[PDB]
Formats: sequence, C-alpha cells, structure tokens
Amino acid sequence: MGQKIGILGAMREEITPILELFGVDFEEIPLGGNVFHKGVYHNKEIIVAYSKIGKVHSTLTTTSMILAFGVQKVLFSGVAGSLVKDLKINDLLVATQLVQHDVDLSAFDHPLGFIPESAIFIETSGSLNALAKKIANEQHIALKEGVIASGDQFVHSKERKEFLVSEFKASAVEMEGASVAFVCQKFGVPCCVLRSISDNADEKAGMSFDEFLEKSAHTSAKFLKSMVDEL
Amino acid sequence: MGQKIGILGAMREEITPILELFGVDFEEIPLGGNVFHKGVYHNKEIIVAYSKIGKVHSTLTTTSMILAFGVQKVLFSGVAGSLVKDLKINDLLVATQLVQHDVDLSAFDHPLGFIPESAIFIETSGSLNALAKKIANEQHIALKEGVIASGDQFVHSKERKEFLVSEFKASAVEMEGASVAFVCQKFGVPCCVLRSISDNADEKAGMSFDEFLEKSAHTSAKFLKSMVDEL
Ligand SMILES: N[C@@H](CCSC[C@H]1O[C@H](O)[C@H](O)[C@@H]1O)C(=O)O
Ligand SMILES: N[C@@H](CCSC[C@H]1O[C@H](O)[C@H](O)[C@@H]1O)C(=O)O
Ligand SMILES: Nc1ncnc2[nH]cnc12
Ligand SMILES: Nc1ncnc2[nH]cnc12
Repeated sequence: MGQKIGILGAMREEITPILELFGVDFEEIPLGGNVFHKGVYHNKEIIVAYSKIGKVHSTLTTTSMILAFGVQKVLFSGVAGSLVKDLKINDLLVATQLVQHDVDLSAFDHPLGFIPESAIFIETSGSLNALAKKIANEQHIALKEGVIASGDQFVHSKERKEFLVSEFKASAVEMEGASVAFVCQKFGVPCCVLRSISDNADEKAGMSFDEFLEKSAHTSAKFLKSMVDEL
Repeated sequence: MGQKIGILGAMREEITPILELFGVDFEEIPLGGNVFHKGVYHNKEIIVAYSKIGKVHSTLTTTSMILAFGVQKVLFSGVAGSLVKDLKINDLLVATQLVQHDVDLSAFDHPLGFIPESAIFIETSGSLNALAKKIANEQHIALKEGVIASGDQFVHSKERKEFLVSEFKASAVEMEGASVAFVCQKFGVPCCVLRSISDNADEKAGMSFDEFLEKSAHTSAKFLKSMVDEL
C-alpha cells in the first residue's frame, strides 16, 4: 500500500464534497467526539473527518488522526476570508506559513503570536505545496502561496483585517490552519493547508460566507482530490 | 494497580514542584514535543508533563496523555489570575465549569464563547471537586469552587477583567484549563482543574506573576499531591 493520508475539514460542509468526490466506501469510526471516515482510494488508506470549528477542536482531531489512525500526511481543505485584493471569492491558496493571530503574551514583552518554547510561524510541507502549485499551473488556475492567520474569532471588520496584514503579512484568515499545521509539525507529519475564499473578512463577511460556503468548499475539495491523485 | 493518573501543568515551573513532592523515580518519555515523566506512586501509575502555554499546546498534550498513555483521570495544577476580591494571592480554587473566553462567532449571532456542536461551559468531575473541597476543609484552607475563563492572552487590564466577570461570571483567568477539561470530556476522562492565584489580571499582573509564580505553583502542586494521596 501507499501512504496513509489524513484529510481534514473544520465543518461537515467542508468534508461532504470530499466524501462524494472520492466516491469509495467509508467505514465510520467514532473517537473523541469526532467521526472518522476510513476508506481505500488508489491503493491508499484515506481517513476523512471534520474537526468542528476552532483551534481546540482542530488540535484534538489532528492529534487523534496521528496517534490513533497513524496517518503519514495531513491535507486540510476548507474555506477562508481574504485579506488581499488578489484573492477573490473562490480563489485558492496554500499556506506556506501559519500563525495564531490571537495569541497575546505582550504583558511579558513577547511579540504578538509568540508563545515561549514555540515560534510565531509554523511551516508546512514544501513538497506538498510545490505539488499544489504544479497542479494549479497545469489546470490553468491561480494559486496563491502565502501566510494564513488562524484564530478563534470569525473576522468581520476592517480594523482586524488591517492588523492581520500589518502584523503578520497574512493573505487569508481562518480558524484551524495554524493548529492543524502545529500538531503535524510536533509529530513530524507532512502537512498541507488548502483554502478557498468565501468572503473578505469585512463587515459583510457573514452574509458572503453563507452565500459561498457550498461552492468554495467544493472548490477546495476538488483541488485536494487532484493532489491525492498525484500522491 | 489503582487508576492511572495524568498530572498536567502548563509551564515547567508548574511541574517541578510536582516531580519533587511525589519524590519517586521518573522515566522520561518524549512524544509530540512534550516530555512525559512516568512513575509509580502508592501503587498508582502517574504520568506528569507540562504542556507549554495556551490552548493548542494543552489540547495536544492532554490528547497524548489519553491516547498514548491511557490515563484514567487528569489532574491539572498551575497558577491563575484573580477576577474576584475573595481570591487573593496564593488562594486556591477548583474549576466547576470552564469557558474559552476568547471564542467569538458573534458575526453569526452566536453567544460569545459558543462554538457550533459544542457548548459555552465545560464541566469537570463533581467527584474530584468534592474531594478537593473535603481535603481543603480538613486542612483548614479556603477553596473556591467557581468558573474559570481560559484564553490565549495573558490578561492584564481592568477592561478585560470586567468583561470576563460580566459575560461569564468567571472567578479566575488562565490559558489552559478550558482546553484540558474539553479534551477530557470528549474522551470521557474525569478531570479536575486546580489553580493558585499569582496575580490580579490587572495592569500590574506581569510583575505580580513573576514575584509569585514559584510560591503559587508550589501551593497548587502540594494540594494536588494531597488529592492523589486520597485516590
Ligand atoms: N456560519 C457557521 C460558523 C462558521 S465559522 C468559519 C469556519 O469556516 C472556516 O472553515 C473557518 O476556519 C471556520 O471553520 C455557523 O454559524 O455554524
Ligand atoms: N511569564 C511567562 C508567560 C506566562 S503566561 C501565563 C501562564 O501561567 C498560567 O499557567 C497560564 O495558564 C499560562 O500558562 C513567560 O514570559 O515565559
Ligand atoms: N472571515 C473569516 N474569519 C475566520 N474564519 C473564516 N473562514 C472563512 N471566512 C472566515
Ligand atoms: N492574568 C493572567 N492571564 C492569563 N493567564 C494567567 N495565568 C496567571 N495569571 C494569568
């Protein structure tokens, strides 16, 4: 058999298209409040789950994928808010680095985003990111490679947008990427975080999110499947 | 053998007194960026670790304790900031409920602290909390039983204090309790979160924290050991 691949989304809506697109039989396995969908695709074992929203949920689920299911790589798919003009609704990006944008130990003179015995930016797999870029070029689609800021707030203001851009030079904002990538780094598991834009993280982001969740989730899922087809 | 007990702190300073007070031989086992100290005490296996600071770190470590080490209960010990007048420096409390105070999905009209498919407040073990209160009464020490607010910021302002009290009726603030308790709930593992006050979460909290970290960490550790002696 090939590698075992963990495939993660945050919301059920982000994994529904994944399960459908792979099209194989899945066994449902409950653990730690999550349901893991276990299947075989192109002689690879795939484990698919949605974590539920936010850093604690996604940390837990990623740790379970690694410790309980023994996945050898983790691919994340879902939606995100755009922080840069060149990322429009439906556009894709892969995260070259991620940060937890809501971490604040400034009382002890630490840079924002920094925790002692850790680092501001978390790295993802250069190999998987390069693969994504090659596939995007072949398919003639744009693919941004940039910084993703993750936090436990849904961002919907110009003020917070300006902070994420100024402080971290982030291209998109979401609520799980940094934590998924962090867990993978700690266990030496290659990680790729893929997102499709659903909104502009501004005052109208809630309504945009609702309008575009289904399409953007599908766009990311279809691209993730394209990557697995090359693995 | 009795139960297997996981014992968790956030910082090395919070577990140093734990290792010393138990006084037994520990085997050091690395996993996921943490070092787990495995020992035998009063015919119980104890697994001691510090997670590192914050929600992602503590979620990961608690999940590892459960999935990799098979702990049957988790006791947390460390320091916290006081939000109520009757909790003074060095005073102890156990968390009856915890909340992630920095969670904000208000863009979708959710109450602060709420995430879909979860709950605002996380419960801890009534049995362990009752045990703590009984021990405190016997030792003639005060022990508050209240709400702990956890987030990824070190709180050091009157404004944020007023929010935690008004929104959640929290008695103390820290950076790991809610996430540790959350993981334990998801896996059906009894949890007790114990904290000793190190500061008042106000403008001077940084300096107070530095002054009292050692003593407050020891106070919590000594009390945690008192509980294990009854288990
Ligand atoms: N409208 C939903 C909340 C979406 S929070 C934004 C999510 O989308 C992206 O995957 C982020 O990382 C979060 O998981 C609800 O009200 O249930
Ligand atoms: N002065 C330290 C940062 C302490 S953050 C407060 C910690 O204490 C309590 O355990 C909280 O939950 C956090 O873990 C440093 O600068 O490394
Ligand atoms: N604006 C936003 N903030 C946080 N997570 C998001 N996911 C999609 N859009 C988001
Ligand atoms: N004021 C504070 N805020 C967050 N975590 C803490 N731990 C101890 N004091 C704290």
